[PDB]
Amino acid sequence: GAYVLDDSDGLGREFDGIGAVSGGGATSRLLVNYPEPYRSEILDYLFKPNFGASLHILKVEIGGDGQTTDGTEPSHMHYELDENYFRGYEWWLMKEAKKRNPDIILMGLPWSFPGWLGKGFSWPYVNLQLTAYYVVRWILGAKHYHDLDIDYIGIWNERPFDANYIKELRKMLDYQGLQRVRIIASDNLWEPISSSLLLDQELWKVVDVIGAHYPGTYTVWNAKMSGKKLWSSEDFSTINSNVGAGCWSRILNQNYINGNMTSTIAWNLVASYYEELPYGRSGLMTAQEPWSGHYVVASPIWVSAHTTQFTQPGWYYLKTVGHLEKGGSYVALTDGLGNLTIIIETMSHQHSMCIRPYLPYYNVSHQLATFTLKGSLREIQELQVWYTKLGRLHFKQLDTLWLLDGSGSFTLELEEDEIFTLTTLTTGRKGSYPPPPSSKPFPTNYKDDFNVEYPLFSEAPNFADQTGVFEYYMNNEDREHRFTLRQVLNQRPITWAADASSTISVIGDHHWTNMTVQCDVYIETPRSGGVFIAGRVNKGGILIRSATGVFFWIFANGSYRVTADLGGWITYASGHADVTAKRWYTLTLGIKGYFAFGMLNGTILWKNVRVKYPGHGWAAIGTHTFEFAQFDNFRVEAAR
Ligand SMILES: *[C@@H]1O[C@H](CO)[C@@H](O[C@@H]2O[C@H](CO)[C@@H](O)[C@H](O)[C@H]2NC(C)=O)[C@H](O)[C@H]1NC(C)=O
Ligand SMILES: *[C@@H]1O[C@H](CO)[C@@H](O[C@@H]2O[C@H](CO)[C@@H](O)[C@H](O)[C@H]2NC(C)=O)[C@H](O)[C@H]1NC(C)=O
Ligand SMILES: *[C@@H]1O[C@H](CO)[C@@H](O[C@@H]2O[C@H](CO)[C@@H](O)[C@H](O)[C@H]2NC(C)=O)[C@H](O)[C@H]1NC(C)=O
Ligand SMILES: *[C@@H]1O[C@H](CO)[C@@H](O)[C@H](O)[C@H]1NC(C)=O
Ligand SMILES: *[C@@H]1C[C@@H](O)[C@@H](O)[C@@H](CO)O1
Ligand SMILES: [Ca+2]
Repeated sequence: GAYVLDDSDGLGREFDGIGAVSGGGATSRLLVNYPEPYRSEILDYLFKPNFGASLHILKVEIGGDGQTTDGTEPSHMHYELDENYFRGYEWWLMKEAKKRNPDIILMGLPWSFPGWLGKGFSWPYVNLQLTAYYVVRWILGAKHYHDLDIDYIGIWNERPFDANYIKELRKMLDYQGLQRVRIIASDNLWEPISSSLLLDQELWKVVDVIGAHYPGTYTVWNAKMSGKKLWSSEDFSTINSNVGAGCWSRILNQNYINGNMTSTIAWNLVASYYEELPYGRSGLMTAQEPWSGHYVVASPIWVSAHTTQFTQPGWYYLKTVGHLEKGGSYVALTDGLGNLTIIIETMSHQHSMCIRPYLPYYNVSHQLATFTLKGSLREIQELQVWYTKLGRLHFKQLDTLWLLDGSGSFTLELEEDEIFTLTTLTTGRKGSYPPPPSSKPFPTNYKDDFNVEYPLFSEAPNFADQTGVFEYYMNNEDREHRFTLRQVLNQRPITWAADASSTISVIGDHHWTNMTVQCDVYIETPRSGGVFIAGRVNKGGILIRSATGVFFWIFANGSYRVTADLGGWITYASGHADVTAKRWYTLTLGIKGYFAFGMLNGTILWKNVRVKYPGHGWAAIGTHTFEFAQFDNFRVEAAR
């Protein structure tokens, strides 16, 4: 009926901010080669204050060379004694975010680790100090090379923590002058981190935040008892239609109301990875076409604004938040300076399901809500009003509300699938840029000679690595192949996902069905070495081991194979070829209907080999194991 908002008996918890994740894995891959001005516009919609999503927090993967959901991300230490703080795109992204919002909060978290840290095992806790050394390197490099202060460091994404590791990490951070960096643990479930903190005083002192994933708006008693800040450090992960926007809206409010969580962080920041990779289009917005410039300011962007434009980390929740009589919820926050923000959500069940967890039915129906401002809020006479309706009307500023009759009270008619933000703040804005170009499929003729002497990013555009890591490579000692693309892992990472046994990078249009792929290849390992080119590759990311298609392999022992699968279990054709290590060969693979052919140096090696049809997927290149190999003069022409 009536809902009292009041600060006379004190405040609720401090609000820590809303954010999103770039990484786990390569979710920002296709954003880097957007042409201007579109790249900058996308970044504004994400990070520019009083504009779009206006995010408070950016969390990024600390790349570990392993597959981490939609690709691999490059590590700062591929090998022992290797350090490089200019690989990948997270450095660039953090700097772009910081340029727009100097007060943005930055977080790092590893999903995978380079294999050498395991000292013979696929386990990062074999040598605690070595693993902590590696992670602290990353934080120091952020500061020294990019002028970035990392605010929070995590442990091992959705994988076991080791209490001694966490203690060693704190000790090493302090030793390296990073006392200001805080620790969040364990980026998995509420247990066992929560009970561990109650039983171990030394662990309790070193953990600043309990970060739990997909908590379904609830926490657990042990986490409440800890007295630590509680964050949903990975949530959302739902297609960014109106359904996803509804999920985001509902959990933004109710994570605090139901679970005492004062930060929620969406996976992922922006969908800039091929949509047919796992969890396609599950970012706050969509930018999956750098070749066209087409992007989509999806509804979750405006859902974010309803909170982010009108709150900041350091504000406090009131004690007076809760559910509405007929469904939906309200939170309220102040800044201790006289401002007040009220965020109301009435998300229907059928239009707000997150993928994790699925909620049993709950009813939402038309209702009236009367709010009465008691305490210091009574004095307020005026409120700006922002309104969104999902299904569609986004972030529309309505007529100001006047509180004149001394009552300190007001009333609203609420329907379903609505958001209202009522705030004293006058700074709100629905940021706008002209529409970007229409969507267009990946170019049906595409080439890359990798001839770039000082590349802005460490890898050629559009190549999305799914196992292994591929990089621009310069070889001064060669003229024709001075600039190539090289696979650089020489051992399997400490994996997070189930990486393939062969390295692979995919590119192009998953819809492609008939296609001709060509590439110069160079095998660096004598006798045992092998490489391939491929087409119709149908799966990647967390499922890269499942990939089928047509794979044309050549080996340094003078053999070739054509397979139906990346794992090489199924043979379409096999035979001998004049192929050795350390020599450049040109491979061609043509696929049309039921039949494929392969060329070696422009000469037919096999033809009219029967393959599964229909079938469709990306073009790809790769190596037999985790081994050095180079590629040059890539080309594909295709039809869908
Ligand atoms: C966590 O939030 C819960 C609410 O979800 C708080 O628990 C109580 O909530 C009921 C209604 O659900 C209120 O009537 C009580 O006033 C709340 N208790 C107290 C002591 O305020 C709880 O406060 C929060 N836990 C904390 C802050 O540790
Ligand atoms: C609401 O919040 C705004 C934003 O901080 C407050 O305005 C600022 O007040 C500080 C002093 O506390 C000044 O140094 C800033 O220059 C002000 N900024 C702007 C944009 O005005 C404001 O005082 C708060 N209270 C009310 C009633 O608006
Ligand atoms: C890919 O190639 C196959 C084989 O050439 C095409 O399938 C043929 O299409 C023609 C004309 O549409 C038909 O007359 C044939 O009977 C089809 N053959 C088979 C085996 O189905 C297919 O249309 C091509 N697809 C694209 C997108 O180019
Ligand atoms: C939801 O609640 C309203 C009012 O109580 C009721 O009329 C309606 O039938 C309910 N819907 C369902 C599916 O129970
Ligand atoms: C959290 C980790 C991230 O990389 C994704 O795998 C996501 C999928 O829902 O879960
Ligand atoms: Ca070249």
